[PDB]
Amino acid sequence: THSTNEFRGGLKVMVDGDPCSIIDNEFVKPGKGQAFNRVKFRNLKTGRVLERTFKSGETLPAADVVEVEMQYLYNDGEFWHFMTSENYEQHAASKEAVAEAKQWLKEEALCMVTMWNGVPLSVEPPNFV
Repeated sequence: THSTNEFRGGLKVMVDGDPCSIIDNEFVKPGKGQAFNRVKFRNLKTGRVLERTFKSGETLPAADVVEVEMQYLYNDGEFWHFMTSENYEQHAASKEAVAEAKQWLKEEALCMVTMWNGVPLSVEPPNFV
């Protein structure tokens, strides 16, 4: 759904089956060679960075992913719980899913939540509280 010209920071695309967000994109022409794009991704699943090139033709599928704010409520040790701070819709996350999130949880803190396919991936607090 998306093509190399459109590439840019924050754009969310599907890369090797993984949800990703573009950190930075650089167009380059080698003298003597084919032109192409040097792209860096944040892989929202593994949190890891990765870097890849594309010739001018190539595309990637759009990924539906968005960051919503919710307040952390509680944890059962398995899932962690939130609700949108907009209409108060409740959502829960997998243990791993929250990831590094765990040690920063203050009940009633309002966080930002990375969400793919109506299901949550990553959790980013208000920096420090």
